[PDB]
Amino acid sequence: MQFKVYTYKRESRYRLFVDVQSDIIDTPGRRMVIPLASARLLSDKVSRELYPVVHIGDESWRMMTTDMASVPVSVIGEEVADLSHRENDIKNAINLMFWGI
Amino acid sequence: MQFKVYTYKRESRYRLFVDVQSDIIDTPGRRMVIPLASARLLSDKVSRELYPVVHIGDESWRMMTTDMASVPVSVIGEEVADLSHRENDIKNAINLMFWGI
Ligand SMILES: [Cl-]
Ligand SMILES: [Cl-]
Repeated sequence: MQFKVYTYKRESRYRLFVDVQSDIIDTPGRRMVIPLASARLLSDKVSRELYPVVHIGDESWRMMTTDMASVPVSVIGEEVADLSHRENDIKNAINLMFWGI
Repeated sequence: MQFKVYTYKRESRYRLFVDVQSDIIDTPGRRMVIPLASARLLSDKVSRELYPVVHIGDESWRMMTTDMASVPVSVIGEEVADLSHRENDIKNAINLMFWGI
Protein backbone atom coordinates (compact mmCIF):
# COMPACT_ATOMS: atom_id res chain seq x y z
CA MET A 1 0.00 0.00 0.00
CA GLN A 2 1.19 3.48 -0.85
CA PHE A 3 3.39 5.14 1.79
CA LYS A 4 3.50 2.05 3.98
CA VAL A 5 6.95 0.82 5.02
CA TYR A 6 7.92 -2.85 4.88
CA THR A 7 10.85 -5.14 5.52
CA TYR A 8 12.37 -7.47 2.90
CA LYS A 9 11.84 -11.23 3.31
CA ARG A 10 15.02 -11.79 1.31
CA GLU A 11 18.52 -10.39 1.81
CA SER A 12 18.99 -7.08 0.00
CA ARG A 13 21.23 -4.01 0.05
CA TYR A 14 18.73 -2.28 2.34
CA ARG A 15 16.41 -3.50 5.12
CA LEU A 16 13.33 -1.32 4.65
CA PHE A 17 11.42 0.11 1.72
CA VAL A 18 8.50 2.46 1.25
CA ASP A 19 5.77 1.51 -1.25
CA VAL A 20 5.31 4.58 -3.50
CA GLN A 21 2.99 3.17 -6.16
CA SER A 22 -0.56 4.49 -6.49
CA ASP A 23 -3.18 2.25 -4.87
CA ILE A 24 -5.36 2.43 -8.00
CA ILE A 25 -2.60 1.19 -10.31
CA ASP A 26 -2.87 -2.58 -10.62
CA THR A 27 0.34 -4.52 -11.30
CA PRO A 28 -0.42 -8.12 -10.21
CA GLY A 29 2.26 -9.50 -7.93
CA ARG A 30 4.48 -6.39 -7.83
CA ARG A 31 4.81 -2.91 -6.32
CA MET A 32 7.12 0.05 -7.01
CA VAL A 33 9.17 0.92 -3.93
CA ILE A 34 11.99 3.12 -2.66
CA PRO A 35 14.55 1.65 -0.23
CA LEU A 36 15.44 3.34 3.06
CA ALA A 37 19.05 3.52 4.28
CA SER A 38 20.29 4.15 7.82
CA ALA A 39 21.14 7.86 8.02
CA ARG A 40 23.65 7.53 10.88
CA LEU A 41 26.80 6.54 8.99
CA LEU A 42 25.87 8.70 5.96
CA SER A 43 26.96 12.24 4.99
CA ASP A 44 24.95 15.38 5.79
CA LYS A 45 25.85 17.29 2.61
CA VAL A 46 23.54 15.00 0.61
CA SER A 47 20.44 16.81 -0.67
CA ARG A 48 17.39 16.35 1.58
CA GLU A 49 15.10 17.54 -1.22
CA LEU A 50 16.08 14.51 -3.33
CA TYR A 51 16.76 12.20 -0.36
CA PRO A 52 14.30 13.01 2.48
CA VAL A 53 15.16 11.98 6.04
CA VAL A 54 12.42 10.06 7.86
CA HIS A 55 12.13 8.77 11.43
CA ILE A 56 11.25 5.14 12.16
CA GLY A 57 12.06 2.98 15.20
CA ASP A 58 13.68 5.87 17.08
CA GLU A 59 16.22 6.28 14.26
CA SER A 60 16.73 8.40 11.14
CA TRP A 61 16.56 6.96 7.62
CA ARG A 62 17.31 8.36 4.18
CA MET A 63 14.90 7.65 1.34
CA MET A 64 17.14 6.31 -1.44
CA THR A 65 15.02 7.87 -4.18
CA THR A 66 17.45 6.99 -6.96
CA ASP A 67 17.39 3.31 -5.93
CA MET A 68 13.69 3.00 -6.77
CA ALA A 69 12.64 -0.39 -8.17
CA SER A 70 9.76 -2.84 -8.35
CA VAL A 71 9.63 -5.78 -5.94
CA PRO A 72 7.52 -8.94 -6.20
CA VAL A 73 4.88 -9.31 -3.48
CA SER A 74 6.65 -12.53 -2.45
CA VAL A 75 9.54 -10.57 -0.89
CA ILE A 76 7.40 -8.02 0.98
CA GLY A 77 7.73 -8.70 4.70
CA GLU A 78 6.26 -7.12 7.82
CA GLU A 79 4.73 -3.68 7.66
CA VAL A 80 6.65 -1.59 10.20
CA ALA A 81 5.51 2.00 9.58
CA ASP A 82 3.40 4.50 7.65
CA LEU A 83 5.00 7.52 5.97
CA SER A 84 1.80 9.14 4.67
CA HIS A 85 2.52 12.18 6.85
CA ARG A 86 5.59 12.88 4.70
CA GLU A 87 3.65 12.63 1.42
CA ASN A 88 4.65 16.15 0.42
CA ASP A 89 8.40 15.53 0.72
CA ILE A 90 8.18 12.09 -0.89
CA LYS A 91 6.18 13.53 -3.80
CA ASN A 92 8.69 16.39 -4.25
CA ALA A 93 11.69 14.01 -4.28
CA ILE A 94 10.21 11.70 -6.93
CA ASN A 95 9.14 14.56 -9.23
CA LEU A 96 12.58 16.17 -8.86
CA MET A 97 14.37 13.00 -9.98
CA PHE A 98 12.46 12.88 -13.27
CA TRP A 99 11.47 16.45 -14.10
CA GLY A 100 14.14 18.45 -12.25
CA ILE A 101 13.59 22.13 -11.44
CA MET B 1 20.80 11.21 -21.24
CA GLN B 2 17.09 11.72 -20.75
CA PHE B 3 14.85 10.13 -23.39
CA LYS B 4 17.76 8.44 -25.15
CA VAL B 5 17.43 4.69 -25.75
CA TYR B 6 20.29 2.28 -25.07
CA THR B 7 21.12 -1.40 -25.19
CA TYR B 8 22.34 -3.42 -22.18
CA LYS B 9 25.97 -4.59 -22.16
CA ARG B 10 24.93 -7.42 -19.85
CA GLU B 11 22.18 -10.04 -20.25
CA SER B 12 18.87 -8.82 -18.84
CA ARG B 13 15.15 -9.54 -19.10
CA TYR B 14 14.87 -6.85 -21.78
CA ARG B 15 17.20 -5.64 -24.55
CA LEU B 16 16.55 -1.89 -24.61
CA PHE B 17 15.86 0.80 -22.04
CA VAL B 18 14.99 4.48 -22.11
CA ASP B 19 16.83 6.84 -19.73
CA VAL B 20 14.10 8.83 -17.93
CA GLN B 21 16.17 10.65 -15.31
CA SER B 22 16.50 14.44 -15.43
CA ASP B 23 19.78 15.63 -16.96
CA ILE B 24 20.32 18.06 -14.06
CA ILE B 25 20.04 15.35 -11.40
CA ASP B 26 23.52 14.03 -10.64
CA THR B 27 23.81 10.41 -9.47
CA PRO B 28 27.45 9.42 -10.15
CA GLY B 29 27.70 6.15 -12.02
CA ARG B 30 23.96 5.47 -12.33
CA ARG B 31 20.81 6.46 -14.24
CA MET B 32 17.10 5.73 -13.75
CA VAL B 33 15.67 3.88 -16.74
CA ILE B 34 12.56 2.12 -18.05
CA PRO B 35 12.96 -1.11 -20.07
CA LEU B 36 11.32 -1.60 -23.46
CA ALA B 37 9.68 -4.91 -24.40
CA SER B 38 8.86 -6.20 -27.89
CA ALA B 39 5.17 -5.42 -28.48
CA ARG B 40 4.61 -8.17 -31.07
CA LEU B 41 3.97 -11.18 -28.82
CA LEU B 42 2.20 -9.04 -26.17
CA SER B 43 -1.53 -8.40 -25.58
CA ASP B 44 -3.41 -5.36 -26.93
CA LYS B 45 -5.76 -4.95 -23.94
CA VAL B 46 -2.86 -3.61 -21.87
CA SER B 47 -3.23 0.11 -21.08
CA ARG B 48 -1.31 2.36 -23.49
CA GLU B 49 -1.61 5.27 -21.04
CA LEU B 50 0.52 3.37 -18.50
CA TYR B 51 2.53 1.41 -21.09
CA PRO B 52 3.10 3.60 -24.19
CA VAL B 53 3.93 1.95 -27.52
CA VAL B 54 6.99 3.35 -29.29
CA HIS B 55 8.56 2.62 -32.68
CA ILE B 56 12.25 1.77 -33.02
CA GLY B 57 14.08 -0.26 -35.68
CA ASP B 58 10.93 -0.72 -37.78
CA GLU B 59 9.23 -2.47 -34.84
CA SER B 60 6.86 -1.63 -31.98
CA TRP B 61 7.95 -1.65 -28.34
CA ARG B 62 6.09 -1.29 -25.05
CA MET B 63 7.56 0.93 -22.34
CA MET B 64 7.56 -1.30 -19.25
CA THR B 65 6.86 1.61 -16.90
CA THR B 66 6.37 -0.59 -13.85
CA ASP B 67 9.78 -2.23 -14.41
CA MET B 68 11.61 1.07 -13.83
CA ALA B 69 14.99 0.74 -12.10
CA SER B 70 18.43 2.30 -11.85
CA VAL B 71 21.31 0.87 -13.87
CA PRO B 72 25.04 1.45 -13.38
CA VAL B 73 26.75 3.32 -16.24
CA SER B 74 28.94 0.23 -16.71
CA VAL B 75 26.05 -1.72 -18.27
CA ILE B 76 24.85 1.05 -20.61
CA GLY B 77 25.61 -0.01 -24.18
CA GLU B 78 25.07 1.59 -27.58
CA GLU B 79 22.64 4.44 -27.98
CA VAL B 80 20.14 3.29 -30.60
CA ALA B 81 17.36 5.90 -30.53
CA ASP B 82 15.89 9.11 -29.11
CA LEU B 83 12.35 9.17 -27.70
CA SER B 84 12.19 12.88 -26.87
CA HIS B 85 9.33 13.25 -29.35
CA ARG B 86 7.19 11.07 -27.06
CA GLU B 87 8.00 13.12 -23.94
CA ASN B 88 4.32 13.84 -23.32
CA ASP B 89 3.27 10.18 -23.25
CA ILE B 90 6.32 9.12 -21.23
CA LYS B 91 5.67 11.89 -18.69
CA ASN B 92 1.98 10.91 -18.42
CA ALA B 93 2.80 7.22 -17.85
CA ILE B 94 5.31 7.89 -15.06
CA ASN B 95 3.03 10.36 -13.23
CA LEU B 96 0.12 7.91 -13.52
CA MET B 97 2.08 5.10 -11.87
CA PHE B 98 2.77 7.18 -8.75
CA TRP B 99 -0.07 9.69 -8.46
CA GLY B 100 -2.88 7.91 -10.33
CA ILE B 101 -5.88 9.86 -11.64
CL1 LIG C 1 9.33 11.32 9.67
CL1 LIG D 1 7.35 6.43 -31.49
